[PDB]
Amino acid sequence: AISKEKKQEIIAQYARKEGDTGSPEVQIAVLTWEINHLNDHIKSHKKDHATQRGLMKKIGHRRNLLGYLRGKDVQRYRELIASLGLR
RNA sequence: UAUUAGCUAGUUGGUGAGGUAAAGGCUCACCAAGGCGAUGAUACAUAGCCGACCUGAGAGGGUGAUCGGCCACAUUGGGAC
RNA sequence: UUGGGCGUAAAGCGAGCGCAGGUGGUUUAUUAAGUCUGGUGUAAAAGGCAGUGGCUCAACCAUUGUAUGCAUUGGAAACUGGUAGACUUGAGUGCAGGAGAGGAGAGUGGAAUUCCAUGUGUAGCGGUGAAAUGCGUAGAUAUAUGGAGGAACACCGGUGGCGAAAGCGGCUCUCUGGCCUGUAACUGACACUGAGGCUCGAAAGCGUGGGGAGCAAACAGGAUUAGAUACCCUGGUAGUCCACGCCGUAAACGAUGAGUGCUAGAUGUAGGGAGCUAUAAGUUCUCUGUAUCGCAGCUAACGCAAUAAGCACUCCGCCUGGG
RNA sequence: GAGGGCGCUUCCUAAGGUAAGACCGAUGACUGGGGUGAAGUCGUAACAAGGUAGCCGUAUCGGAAGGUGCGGCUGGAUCA
RNA sequence: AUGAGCAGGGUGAAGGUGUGGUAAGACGCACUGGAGGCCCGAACCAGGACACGUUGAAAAGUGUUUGGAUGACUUGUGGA
RNA sequence: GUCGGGACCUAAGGCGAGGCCGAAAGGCGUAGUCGAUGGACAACUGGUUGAUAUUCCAGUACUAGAUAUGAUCGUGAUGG
RNA sequence: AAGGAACUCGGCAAAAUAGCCCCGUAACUUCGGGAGAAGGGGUGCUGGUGUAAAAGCCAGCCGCAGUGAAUAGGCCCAAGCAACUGUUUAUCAAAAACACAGCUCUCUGCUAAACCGCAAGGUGAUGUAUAGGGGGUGACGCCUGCCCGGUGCUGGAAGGU
Repeated sequence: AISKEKKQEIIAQYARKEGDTGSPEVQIAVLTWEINHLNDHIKSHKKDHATQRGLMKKIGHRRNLLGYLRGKDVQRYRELIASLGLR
């Protein structure tokens, strides 16, 4: 939910490999971006429950995200806790 | 039986001592606060248990009679030599 | 379990998440955990499969063996598990496309209803099978206009789309998910689920505060007939609408859970991808969609059948004769 | 003198009382529902488009079958 | 209108804060924290009951209990 | 002188020329005027009688003014 | 004494309990409370040791009695009424009476309505319909049914008066 400049910008900073636009770190970038760039829209009127279900499937995408980058990979996130540092 | 949820106070660890045939809160003193439990702990009903044995082709269901083993008991309850 | 069913006969939660828990694309090697082999424990027994003798032979007893996760320990890498390892070839993320009643707010426009005055004229209108209901001569409806307000937005509109469904259609903005077509650019299995817990959610109604056209529970009046507390008519309260909280129950439906694999075809329609048919035309493949017939399969039958009631497996759930 | 029973208090302490429950049974004036039997009486519904097709969840009015309304589906018709 | 007060002691909210709590809130327990027609209870202000007295100490009491006791309190002052 | 008041201000209020209305008396009321329970401000220790003490006096003040005395342009309002 | 409420219309008065600490605490609940529920225990002194910041320990000494006296709740069950706190006849009566938030209706667009005064003037209130005035009822929960004949009120005007 962002333009191509901040899209490819946040790929550019928050990518750990050039061209790795499907990195788990870039899943953190766009997904962990639009959690708080999702909160703007839930606070927009607090009514769009379909977007609340988007938050459900994207919280779950964060669940597979760091459930996997803690799940099979471990230490490339253990060095990278301070990406945002959940929980 | 979860229409059997939260439960547990010596409770759970540590130290000491008494005991014992012996480690052992086995007890008791003192100092620590844990621990269990919604993947069934406690509370209530019910039960002597097992080898075995009747039936079911077997899977099993069902029983514990009589026999043998263990356990428990000795009008009731509790101590202790 | 062996050795069920769930479309209608009893049954799929009312739908979503993403907690445990369950299940695992391919491959390299280890591991032997489980898995198979050998040694070890095994009922004192009594008991079975046999034999012996015998109260004769009987029945059964006495005997004799046989038959056993009762156990622990060497091997097996073929599977799973684990351990390290690799690839994408599932998933998702990239770059291009579009699409829609997807949601949520912020506004706007017209028709139409009813009402305020209103031209100027006379009993009208109502309704049915008809009228009483009634209103209306205080002279109006109807017709001339302007105003007011709420509601909803005919062809658009469709087996159309989107949304998990519930549902969503005047128009315009705001920020807003979700797919599909292509794509390996990239992660390298991140997958599927889903008890628990959580969220959403018809329809009414309930709370507070508004808005109050038309409609209509409650009730009244008039037919109705034996009777009418009903169908009809005249009305007409709650309520319908707006912000703002709740119930959590609907034929929830398709009385057909979720994931993915397989495959006769005749067939709809979307919107892409590609060709395509060229001096403008019009065809073929591909994907998700949603029908209709019907191969196989299929059931008690009815029927289903590519968006299987056919053939499989993982997550769940239900179901046990009736009241 | 030690030690010794008795001398000698305490500890735990069996039973009995206390209080404030909880559980579970029995029990109970009257009373709510349900089933059974009569074949009284009320009624037209539900069954055919079963006489207003319904069937749900819900609000609300009936002696009662039931009605009115919100919305939904054929397990519905003449065929719309 | 201006002033005066109304000993003490509990109670414990809200509020706030911080960590386990959470995507994030709701939650957990601390910490403040006292608001409160809160409570008890002094002064103070009443008068519920009871006894005494009632030609009474008294033209309305005493004595013992009783209530409120930070309020709609009590009440000075000076006014209408 | 210093304590309380007045010679300061002012609430609540009262009186109220003007003015308003009203048989009259009156009652209202602008300016203004008073009106403390309020707000303005210097003195406090010791002794002292039969009795007065912050008042009499020892010690220290301070406030305000006066006339006596090198200013210097300064004061600076009812206004702000 | 012994006995208890048998007295009485009535445990009326007296009695008895209460302090502080520490346990523990049913019912319903509007979830705060109830509740100090109840019921229970302790409470003196001596030396220690730990109490000074600080109880508890140990032993003993004692005691009829250990907040040695004073001072300081009787409790429980249930029902009706009223919610409550407040206020209430001083020279009788404190309550179920009043009041109260609450809820309801109605009236008033402003030199308000309403009210006081002959008026003037002023309140209402330097108020503007969430305010002001009147009427009902008195939290919270459920609910408020029917009847416009009559009365009153409102509104309308055809005619009578």
